[PDB]
Amino acid sequence: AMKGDTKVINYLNKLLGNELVAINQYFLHARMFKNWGLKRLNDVEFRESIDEMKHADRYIERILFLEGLPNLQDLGKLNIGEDVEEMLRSDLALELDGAKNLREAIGYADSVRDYVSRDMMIEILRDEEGHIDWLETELDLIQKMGLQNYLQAQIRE
Amino acid sequence: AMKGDTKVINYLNKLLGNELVAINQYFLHARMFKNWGLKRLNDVEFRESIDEMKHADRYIERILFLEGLPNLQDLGKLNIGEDVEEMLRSDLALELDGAKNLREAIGYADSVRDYVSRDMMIEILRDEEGHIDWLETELDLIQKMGLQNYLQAQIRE
Repeated sequence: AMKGDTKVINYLNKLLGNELVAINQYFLHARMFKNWGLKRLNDVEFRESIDEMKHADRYIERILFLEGLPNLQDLGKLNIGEDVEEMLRSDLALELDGAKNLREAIGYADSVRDYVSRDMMIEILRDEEGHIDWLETELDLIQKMGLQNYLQAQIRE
Repeated sequence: AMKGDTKVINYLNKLLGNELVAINQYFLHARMFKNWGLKRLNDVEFRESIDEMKHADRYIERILFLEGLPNLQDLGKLNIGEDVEEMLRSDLALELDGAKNLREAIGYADSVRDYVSRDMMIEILRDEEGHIDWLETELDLIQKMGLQNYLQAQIRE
């Protein structure tokens, strides 16, 4: 029960939009990875899709508590990618943009004394930094090994 | 193991796009309905979101069997709606457009002898016609009763 800040609700709606795109893209990627027998990549991206659902659930709760409603910006084109490196690099691009939006919203919420929205978003950001770190590390390995040597190292004994 | 028809894969990718939008929109709607204490509407839309996930899983399997990859058209703006009638009417709009695309793809797949893709899509269409019928029936009741009388009839004894 409270009427929240207009711009904070706007940020929460932009962020919930990001979650929906990420849930969609990790879903598709996970399934492609499983098809190619890349078990680890499927397991982690499927796991992080669950994190993203949780984030979207938190955003929706908060928007509704602030007496707003879910209302979304255009969610755009998903750049799925055609090979494993392109897939991961496109996930990293979403995550980096999403983290930038989240830091902007944290700063703003903090500035106008919406500390509960701020703190929710801080917890979500810690999760997103984990999502970024995984992707960066895997893409670093693809650079060091070469893509095909990297894919071969995914094959289980 | 087979290289499928280019246009059939294109249809499967357009249809998988529709599933992703529908999964997103039913997700958000379900949560809004639950917040307003509309248990039946939440339960059914949450249930149909599961059907849509299954449809997207079938599309992805088939695209990958046909040696294609998931590759998506712009998924656009979700028109969430601001009241229950607008929400349902926007779901109906997605469903009607999605069914039109599916009948087009069925006709095409049939015409070029891709009977396995055709038959998969026929099963999905039967599900979509059930999704349409629910929405139509509820919107008919909102017209007959008036929205507020309809919402009041959702309140459980």
